[PDB]
Amino acid sequence: DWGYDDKNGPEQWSKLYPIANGNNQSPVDIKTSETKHDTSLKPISVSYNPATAKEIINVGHSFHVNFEDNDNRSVLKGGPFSDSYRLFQFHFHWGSTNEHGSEHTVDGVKYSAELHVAHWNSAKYSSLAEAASKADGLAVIGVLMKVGEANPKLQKVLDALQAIKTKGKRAPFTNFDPSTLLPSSLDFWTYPGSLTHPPLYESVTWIICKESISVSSEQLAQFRSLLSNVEGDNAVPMQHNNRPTQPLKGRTVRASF
Ligand SMILES: NS(=O)(=O)Oc1ccc(NC(=O)Nc2ccc(Cl)c(C(F)(F)F)c2)cc1
Ligand SMILES: [Zn+2]
Repeated sequence: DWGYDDKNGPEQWSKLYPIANGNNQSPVDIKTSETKHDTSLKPISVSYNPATAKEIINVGHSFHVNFEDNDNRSVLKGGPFSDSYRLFQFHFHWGSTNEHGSEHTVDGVKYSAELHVAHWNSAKYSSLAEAASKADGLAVIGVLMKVGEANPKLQKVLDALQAIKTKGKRAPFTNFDPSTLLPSSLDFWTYPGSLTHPPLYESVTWIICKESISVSSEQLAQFRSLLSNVEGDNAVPMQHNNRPTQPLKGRTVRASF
């Protein structure tokens, strides 16, 4: 039963999930001197319908904000893609202190947290479950979160956490467009990689934003005050859930800028 503690964490994942040591693993350190600018990359186009927001849930190691994905009301297009990708979820990763919480890094610099906006290829596949193990199945936008000014756009999300404090609690979460969380520039890096936790499928085209967004030290504390235990058990704060960076193994990170 995988997690982020010393016994079940990222260094132990390879035992039940050998793909952990694979050739398209994520996250990575983006070295800007080694990126290749690609003129064939189109701008990123997001069009999300706030009516597709459904539910927020505490999953023990993190929390997820899920979207209705029965149709193309909320889609990602452009960049490296020929196909439309359908929004299904956003979530975050964070660390035990402000110094290190992001998953991706840029020129060795660790940020305080990271936003993942996840999508599946509904042009080619019939469901998320089908798309999840396909090399071209998933598209994730990653946004680096730099500790600084409180981010007001995060506040509906953070305000919802009090209703999902312990593992398995879920609550309705509606009328929210997650494009409001994205930076104003959508200049990006792209590379072929993986889910950053088990089952670690190498099915993700990553879109990493060049511009960070802000988060306050107190907003980060709200993440870390979520509880990994079930109600009635001893409180176990969700202190961190970020994977270390993984070897590029010859992959090319492309820049849109
Ligand atoms: N961290 S990451 O890099 O963005 O990766 C993830 C992307 C989405 C999730 N969402 C879940 O609720 N869990 C979840 C669990 C297993 C699988 Cl197979 C998937 C799927 F997306 F592949 F289908 C999603 C979990 C991890
Ligand atoms: Zn993630």
